[PDB]
Amino acid sequence: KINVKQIAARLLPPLYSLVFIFGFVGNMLVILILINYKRLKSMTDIYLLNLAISDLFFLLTVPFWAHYAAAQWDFGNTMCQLLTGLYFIGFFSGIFFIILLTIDRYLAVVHAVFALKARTVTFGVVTSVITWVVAVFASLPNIIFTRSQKEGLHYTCSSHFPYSQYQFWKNFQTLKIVILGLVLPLLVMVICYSGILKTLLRMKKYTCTVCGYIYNPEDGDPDNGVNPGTDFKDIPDDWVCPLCGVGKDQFEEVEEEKKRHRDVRLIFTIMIVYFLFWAPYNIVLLLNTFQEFFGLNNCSSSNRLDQAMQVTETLGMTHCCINPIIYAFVGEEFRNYLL
Ligand SMILES: Cc1nnc(C(C)C)n1[C@@H]1C[C@H]2CC[C@@H](C1)N2CC[C@H](NC(=O)C1CCCC1)c1cccs1
Ligand SMILES: [Zn+2]
Repeated sequence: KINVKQIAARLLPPLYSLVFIFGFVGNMLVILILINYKRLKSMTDIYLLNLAISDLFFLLTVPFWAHYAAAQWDFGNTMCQLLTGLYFIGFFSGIFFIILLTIDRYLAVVHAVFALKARTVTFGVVTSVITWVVAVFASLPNIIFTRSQKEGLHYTCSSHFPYSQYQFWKNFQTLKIVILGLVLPLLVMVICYSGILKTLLRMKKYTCTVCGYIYNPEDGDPDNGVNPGTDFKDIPDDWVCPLCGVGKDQFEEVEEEKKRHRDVRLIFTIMIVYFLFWAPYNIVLLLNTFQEFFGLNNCSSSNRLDQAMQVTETLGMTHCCINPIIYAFVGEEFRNYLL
């Protein structure tokens, strides 16, 4: 193997220090705004706080990985298992809360009348604790294999799998991270945003550019054969404006009025940004462990893919300081609050 450790000792400590500062300040501001300004009045507000905590737990580990890159593992065994633990917990709960935010929006938008009954602060609180328990238990096998050890003269913090079962463990721990961190959020994204997009469209108002008439799907146009609850897009093209009598071509889409519909932009941005930072590691991890059989094992491609894993995971670690920026730009409340 090629020694990149001499290079990593120079590069990673300043990089990890910026990410820690920027990310700690950013996530802390989100937390004080949600508890003090916003005061946690919705189910959404509970999951946002918990997501902000998941980013923080993960962030606290970053100064330790920085020092370990710089020098060696000077924190000991418990610390090695704790920080590896917090890293995995912070990772799993983070994506679990991105999934819970998506499901919350699917309920508010798709099952609106039910959501009034189901979406409460206390149900959001109850589901958060369950999520944390699931995350800790998802991280637990990984914490077991992790330990501090003196290899000759230097102290290391790594996970070591039993030699007689090494391929099995690499195989299994890869599929836990890929199923939970890529596959599971992707099915949640496709299934949920299918329903959300279909509800958003079937409920879109359209205004006539000529007379100003507003077509509302809820009302329809029953005097002209258009039954209430009809997507304007589903109306036959032989239909004309009830006021000025012009065709569908002259109709323009009305900008979203419903706040619950407007909040979709934020929660979808969070998920898409998660995939930009973490889908690269997930694919390289799957390519490394498994695809060696289904691709290449060369001393070149083995060293290339292992370096690719080092890069793609540093990129993912960066994601912990990204959500505050999203809230500052896309987040409507946060925008007016700062204004
Ligand atoms: C050490 C060290 N220096 N920097 C880092 C990253 C922040 C870039 N690291 C560690 C942090 C943790 C602890 C080891 C590894 C690199 N990292 C955990 C990576 C772990 N992926 C796996 O365990 C794979 C290896 C092959 C089978 C599973 C992840 C856990 C959650 C996301 S990634
Ligand atoms: Zn008209």
